[PDB]
Amino acid sequence: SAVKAARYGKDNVRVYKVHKDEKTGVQTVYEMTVCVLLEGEIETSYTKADNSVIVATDSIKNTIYITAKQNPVTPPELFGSILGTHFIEKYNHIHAAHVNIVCHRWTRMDIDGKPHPHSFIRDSEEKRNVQVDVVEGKGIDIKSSLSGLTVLKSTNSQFWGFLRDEYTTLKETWDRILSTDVDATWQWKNFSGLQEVRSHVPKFDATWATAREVTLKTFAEDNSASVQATMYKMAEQILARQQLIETVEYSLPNKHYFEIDLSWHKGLQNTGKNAEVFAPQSDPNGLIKCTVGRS
Amino acid sequence: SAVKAARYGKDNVRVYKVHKDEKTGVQTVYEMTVCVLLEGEIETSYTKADNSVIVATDSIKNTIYITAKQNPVTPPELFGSILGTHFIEKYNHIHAAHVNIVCHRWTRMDIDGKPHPHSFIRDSEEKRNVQVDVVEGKGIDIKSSLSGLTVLKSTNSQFWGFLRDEYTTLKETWDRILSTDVDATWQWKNFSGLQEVRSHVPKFDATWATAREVTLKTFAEDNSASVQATMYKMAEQILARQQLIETVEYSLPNKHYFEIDLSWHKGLQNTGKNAEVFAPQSDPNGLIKCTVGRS
Amino acid sequence: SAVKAARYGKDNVRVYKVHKDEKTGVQTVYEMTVCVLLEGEIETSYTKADNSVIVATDSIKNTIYITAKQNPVTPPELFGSILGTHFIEKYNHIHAAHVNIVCHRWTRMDIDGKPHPHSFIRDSEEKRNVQVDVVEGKGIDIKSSLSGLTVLKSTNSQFWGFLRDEYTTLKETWDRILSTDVDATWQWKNFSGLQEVRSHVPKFDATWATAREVTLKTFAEDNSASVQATMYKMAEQILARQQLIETVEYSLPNKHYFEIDLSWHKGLQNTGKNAEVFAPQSDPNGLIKCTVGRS
Amino acid sequence: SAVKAARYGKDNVRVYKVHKDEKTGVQTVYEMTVCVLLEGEIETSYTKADNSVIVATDSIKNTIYITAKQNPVTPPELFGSILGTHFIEKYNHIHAAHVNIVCHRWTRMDIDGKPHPHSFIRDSEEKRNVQVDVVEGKGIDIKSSLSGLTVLKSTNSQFWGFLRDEYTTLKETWDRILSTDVDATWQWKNFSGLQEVRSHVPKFDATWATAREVTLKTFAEDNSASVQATMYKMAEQILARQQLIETVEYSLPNKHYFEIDLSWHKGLQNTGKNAEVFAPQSDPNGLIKCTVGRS
Ligand SMILES: O=c1[nH]c(=O)c2nn[nH]c2[nH]1
Ligand SMILES: O=c1[nH]c(=O)c2nn[nH]c2[nH]1
Ligand SMILES: O=c1[nH]c(=O)c2nn[nH]c2[nH]1
Ligand SMILES: O=c1[nH]c(=O)c2nn[nH]c2[nH]1
Ligand code: NA
Ligand code: NA
Ligand code: NA
Ligand code: NA
Ligand SMILES: [Xe]
Ligand SMILES: [Xe]
Ligand SMILES: [Xe]
Ligand SMILES: [Xe]
Repeated sequence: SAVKAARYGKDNVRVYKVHKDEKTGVQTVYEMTVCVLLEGEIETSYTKADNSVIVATDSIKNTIYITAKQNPVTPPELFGSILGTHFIEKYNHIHAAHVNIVCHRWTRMDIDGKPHPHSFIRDSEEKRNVQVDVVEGKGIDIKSSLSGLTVLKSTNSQFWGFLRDEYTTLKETWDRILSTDVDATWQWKNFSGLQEVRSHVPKFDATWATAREVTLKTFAEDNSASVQATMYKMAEQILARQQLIETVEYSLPNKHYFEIDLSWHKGLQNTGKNAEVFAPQSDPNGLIKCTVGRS
Repeated sequence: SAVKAARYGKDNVRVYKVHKDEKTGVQTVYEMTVCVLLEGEIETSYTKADNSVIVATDSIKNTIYITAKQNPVTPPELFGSILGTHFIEKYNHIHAAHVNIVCHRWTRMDIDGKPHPHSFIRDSEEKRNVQVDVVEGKGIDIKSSLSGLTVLKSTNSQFWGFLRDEYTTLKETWDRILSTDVDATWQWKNFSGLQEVRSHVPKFDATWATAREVTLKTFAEDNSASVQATMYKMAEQILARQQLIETVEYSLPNKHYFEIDLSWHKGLQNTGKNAEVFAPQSDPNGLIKCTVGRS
Repeated sequence: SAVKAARYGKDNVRVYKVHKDEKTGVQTVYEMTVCVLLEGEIETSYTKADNSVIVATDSIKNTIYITAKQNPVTPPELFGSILGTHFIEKYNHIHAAHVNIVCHRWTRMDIDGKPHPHSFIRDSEEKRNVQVDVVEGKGIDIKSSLSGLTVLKSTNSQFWGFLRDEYTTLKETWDRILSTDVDATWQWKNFSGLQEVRSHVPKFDATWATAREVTLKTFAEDNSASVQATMYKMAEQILARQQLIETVEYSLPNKHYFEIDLSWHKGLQNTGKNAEVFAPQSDPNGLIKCTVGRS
Repeated sequence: SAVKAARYGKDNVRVYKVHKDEKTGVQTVYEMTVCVLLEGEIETSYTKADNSVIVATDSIKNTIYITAKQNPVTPPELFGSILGTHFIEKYNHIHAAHVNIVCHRWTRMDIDGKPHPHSFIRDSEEKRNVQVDVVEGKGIDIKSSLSGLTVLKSTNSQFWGFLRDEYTTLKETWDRILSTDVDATWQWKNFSGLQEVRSHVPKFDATWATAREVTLKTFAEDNSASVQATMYKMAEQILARQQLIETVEYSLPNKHYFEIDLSWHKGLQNTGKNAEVFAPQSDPNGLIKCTVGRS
């Protein structure tokens, strides 16, 4: 037997950082969960019990804290690139670093109409994420994403004209509820290294904001012919607005809300145009994916 | 042996309702999870296999949907009271109904600065809840709550002057992070029945809003001497602003963020006044409770 | 306003302990999660910011580890009693301690048919729990429980003869699937103090084993007329076999498995006597409770 | 823009099936959660709102139930292959089916030392899984796995001789606790189609059993030099015992249990050879992966 692939590291490293403005007194907090896995010339730790090639996972944990102390942690694309570059430069035998970062929301509180200098609220479970792969001699590949953005519209969604055969019971509809949890990922052009990532820093937050804005507006305004058709429209617009993105991927559950026929009870009318009370379904759910690129 | 207490019913009944304004075209959605347990002269279903006394739990589920179709579902204190009253009036042998309702957030989206007529976002996992106990001959007892409101402040929290003995290692502090998930419950004066609950309908939403507002402002503005001291201040203000509340209860975790000493690494300074990077602790946590009433 | 009730402490304290037999070389592990909340003359910490009355929650955490180092941790009823007694005896102003313990399964592995001296498997998510309330001058109240015991039987469950009215759609049945997660609690006679708890130590493990055995046998063998009827039979037998128990409480979900009519597809027969494929329902579920005592 | 990849289908489809032996009266249950995603000539549903190419996800759900009614559901490798083959054969424009199946444990109860004909217990959260990719013209690729197998050993694990630099604080150790949740995957040789999968049916259950047995024995018996070294030994043995497997992959968290220094309290000795009470750490954790193949 032989080792065909191997990677190892530390997962679920929770990190908080505060910035304190000396002048204004305003404080800003960042909280993330970080995972770092390394690859390189480490096969002998598996095959011969040779621990001399292992950077201990505890040391990786230490490095994440030290790196956060010495560098900005925002935007996460930059922090991930700094952290990954560290490992491949510091250790001769380590040739790839894979860094995943989940950013948690701490939104500044408004009290009596003005922003508070040091108080924050978790205003949603929505996350902003990055996956950064730093590979020696091949640059830095970055995928940025948002996830856990849960939306619903109560009308202006249709679903008709689908294939019907002996396996089909679903009725065509011209008015249904549409609800999903949005997972959207944009993949950047390969960067040659840390200098190039630094040159594009302002684009990272701006592109996240654009992706979020396009997602929400398109969902609200599209008279949706299907999940497939609406998600394509979102991805098209994101690629149009940021030339440094190569592909956009959406993965969307279709979270079903079923009509409840109540006619059995005193002829009560609760279906079609009369539908007011619905039963949300926990499972099963549709799952619709697409990756859109440039032609 | 004898049956000392018994209750039974349906849990985890998910309900959605939409209201459609005919004039304006604006739609508003409500989504809840409902649990209803009944008590009464039902002992023989346990002791003698006598099912004739059982309102089937499936029928309770049907009743929740029918009741939601025929009545407003907001404020939840009113809906819960209507639903509980139904069971005790409809069935001679059922003498108590216990209704719990969890309300999920569907907040109207703003698109290009204006509110969308039919699109919504789950803008937080914070819940608004009610527990309603309808007991034949003893009226209606209502506890209203908010939960899952997660906050953090980065300074203006202290903790010093506590008992020190041979079990104490904790250092006194004049500046720490304070973070919690707020669970706050206000218990109303007993109501004689459904007419009295209806007479107070406008107070329910207003009191929820006040409780939320007082919680957030007090947390942001109090230079906190302890969790105990700050939570007392919140409860005091709520009782002062709504005379129909008899007690307020808070249950608050103290979610710890620990300093990380980095001095072992090149004399790096990251503690006390120099602390920038912290390690959030998933467990254990402090848990602090108090019920405040009128003197 | 006035403090009507208050308690505070540490939650989610994870503890592991190992015992190493010097002779045989056999090791045995225990893992628990512990919560301790105290009550007493502590109102001034809430009302006047007087921290001098507070045993810091960090110190409570320290005490749990020290107590586990110096005492046996099994049976959990004994460990909880020792831990609660400590707080009320050590601190003059603390008059009640409330200790909850969840025990996690680490079952010894059999390798090649024999028991391994030091290797363990989490063979189920089933828990054994205790709640111990130690109140100065009023002794020690102990409730022991098992929870998270998930079972299913595929036949020998019936449900017919229930109340039918204009809210009823459910069909009577003489053969259905029955599945539940068992939560069973037995409450001991009040003990005068730690000496009395020590005198009954052998009864604690034996009663847990009996409760488990009666639950499983009754479920497997009863041709069930309803959840209500079967659970009563379980509780009756437990009270009969241990005179030091005053009450038994069961709380049982009815986790539904629905028939799927497939007749629309080529006349396929999948209902009644022909039912083979079912759809498990995640929600809603029945919830059935009963507390049985001595007559 | 252009569609670069697309797949869609139904997730979280819960299925139960019962087999009833007419002679013996013995019943056997199977419960699974199934996900099916399709690929093919479906781009126009995204780009032109052309629903004529869409097999509705509701119809996929129907097909899973029908297929389970007409075919055996065990071993899951066979059921997944039948289900995937159906879609590519039935629909001309669908060219790939991806089927994931999670099998839940329903273990037959022993009552009074003998096996019960119709009663079952969920004896662990451990799962048996399959991923089956059926691609038109390229056969059937099957990855089988077990997951959620949680183990701990209290001694006979070491970790010393690792790289030490200015980022290292971890002390070398010759005796520590080792605990993990095992995720192991074995990938089969490509099969030409359903006839070939049928020819190997007996190997599927036997190989799962072997993989489980090797995992448990190796973990219990290896005086572990590192997670890396022990996991390699497991994978080596599995490949040796089943020639139809091409690769084995393990993904293993290192779930840390930390010593607690209690010397601050009355010189209490709880570290090194005196360590009895430990603090399990919820996070962070090591994460160690390896894919082993044939040389
Ligand atoms: O938008 C949808 N796309 C689909 O593929 C589908 N299948 N059922 N409902 C559906 N809705
Ligand atoms: O506010 C606090 N109250 C307490 O009781 C406590 N114990 N440790 N830290 C603490 N903080
Ligand atoms: O055992 C049962 N008890 C009940 O009260 C009930 N209601 N629906 N199905 C039921 N089954
Ligand atoms: O087995 C281990 N492998 C590792 O890479 C490691 N790092 N810290 N502890 C460890 N244990
Ligand atoms: Na390198
Ligand atoms: Na009544
Ligand atoms: Na005392
Ligand atoms: Na095809
Ligand atoms: Xe969508
Ligand atoms: Xe607080
Ligand atoms: Xe039961
Ligand atoms: Xe391992």
